[PDB]
Amino acid sequence: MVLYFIGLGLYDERDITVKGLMIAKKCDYVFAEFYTSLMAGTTLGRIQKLIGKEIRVLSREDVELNFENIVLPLAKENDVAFLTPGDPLVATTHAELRIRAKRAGVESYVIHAPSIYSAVGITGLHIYKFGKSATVAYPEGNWFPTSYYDVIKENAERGLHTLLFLDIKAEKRMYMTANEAMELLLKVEDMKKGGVFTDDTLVVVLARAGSLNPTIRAGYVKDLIREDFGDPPHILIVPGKLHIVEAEYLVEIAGAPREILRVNV
Amino acid sequence: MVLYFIGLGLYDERDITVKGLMIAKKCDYVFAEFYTSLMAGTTLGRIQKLIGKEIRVLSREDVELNFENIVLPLAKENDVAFLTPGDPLVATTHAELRIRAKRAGVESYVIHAPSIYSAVGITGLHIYKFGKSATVAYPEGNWFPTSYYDVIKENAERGLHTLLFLDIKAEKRMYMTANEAMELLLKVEDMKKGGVFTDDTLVVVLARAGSLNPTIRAGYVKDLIREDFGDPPHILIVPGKLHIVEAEYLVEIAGAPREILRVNV
Ligand SMILES: Nc1ncnc2c1ncn2[C@@H]1O[C@H](CSCC[C@H](N)C(=O)O)[C@@H](O)[C@H]1O
Repeated sequence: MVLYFIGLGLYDERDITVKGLMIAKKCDYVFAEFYTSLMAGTTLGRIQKLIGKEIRVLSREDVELNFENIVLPLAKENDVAFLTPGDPLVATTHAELRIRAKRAGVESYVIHAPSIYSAVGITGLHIYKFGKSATVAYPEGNWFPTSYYDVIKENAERGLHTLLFLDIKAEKRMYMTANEAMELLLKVEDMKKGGVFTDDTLVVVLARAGSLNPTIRAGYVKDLIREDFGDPPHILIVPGKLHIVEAEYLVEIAGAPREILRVNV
Repeated sequence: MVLYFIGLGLYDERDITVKGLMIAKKCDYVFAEFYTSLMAGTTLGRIQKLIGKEIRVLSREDVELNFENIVLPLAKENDVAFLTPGDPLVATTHAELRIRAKRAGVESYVIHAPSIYSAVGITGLHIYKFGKSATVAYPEGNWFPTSYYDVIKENAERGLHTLLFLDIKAEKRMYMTANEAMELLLKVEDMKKGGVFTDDTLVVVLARAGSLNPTIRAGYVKDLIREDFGDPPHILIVPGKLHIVEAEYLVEIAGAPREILRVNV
């Protein structure tokens, strides 16, 4: 009679932690959502096969409006698990569902998994140098989001890197590429003209983190905006000013132009 | 011909991912380091039993000064695994190890696991709101470092949270406690009088993230600086202005005082 929030990891069913697998195997009911992120290297079937249960997938509305009607009831009796891509609380509002659990007299526990937030370390950029993060959202009708642009400006001021989560509309199977995010930003720069993001800005693209062969690329926008980085998910990072070893890693591992070697301290 | 950087996760031997453990079981050689952090919820013996491979442990010098003469040679004619607590490449100096491997003509792959950078999402604080990160270090001799203090100032200044790693003397197994970190910062405040950290500052303490029963506590320094948060390791977080939903979580989950619903929002 408790509820488990269990992360599934970055790419496939194997990025779950052993702790999560053995507990998931012993739960009576298993729920999940696949709208907060995209696990490009697996299927619901493989997850079900690995865990040895039938996973009922929930929609954003089932979760955000009916979590306490669909999932919480069974927890008061049974052991229930709620699976999510990556880490269950990172760049989601699932944390709030812990509070709902509490108000219904249900104990909840969290089992972490590898998250895109810490996986940026594979880019060679010191993770402690990351500043405030932001999400590049798809424009809707007449409304064109731009806050993420200011975030980059603020962090870059301070010499900090900026992590940009990319938008996703899972029900429509839409996953914003880095390419797409770079376009929106040029438009925003063109609209605000702050010299934040231009054809000469250095950016880093990390695609399908968690797989064994993720795409990691660093370079100027003019060069990258049209390059193919493979299937989603992608994220895009706008570094601040670089340490020498960061630049060496970017050149050596991420194929950046050798001349970012030359840092302008 | 292959080197696997495999993360061990947060607290115990089960915090490794299923992908990590299977890859490790198939490696001819397995190395690990416990100088950047320790796994307080387990032992080297229980890690070795779960992997079924003897684990040779490397010191900080072994890694930083002789990675290429201890680990890479073996990786040229065998599959080698290098285990680190948390997520691989989070520790500032580790990414550069991949360059060494490239230089030695060795292929390297990274197998992610849970990191404290993402696992603090369990505190209910929004991840995108975290700013620059820092480490609280012990003063010693004629040296009294205070950069971590300025970090908190610049972050809180911008409404961003500050994640503070506490000093650890890995070899001597000697952890700075959240209590000690608080007093240090109180002492640093008396020095710079910047109005950054005082008895009225609200802070969040996270201990043994990853275990099923972590300790999550939030409150004003004057009430926490002398509270017992249990066994290490401890992580300190000085939040910026809170989103009402964050505050509710800290109150309902981390036992924070009602007062924050109106004072820190
Ligand atoms: N493996 C991966 N590679 C690249 N980007 C990823 C990724 N997994 C998630 N993302 C990024 O993050 C967005 C989802 S945000 C939710 C993140 C999740 N809780 C976690 O802990 O990772 C995606 O739209 C994408 O931009």
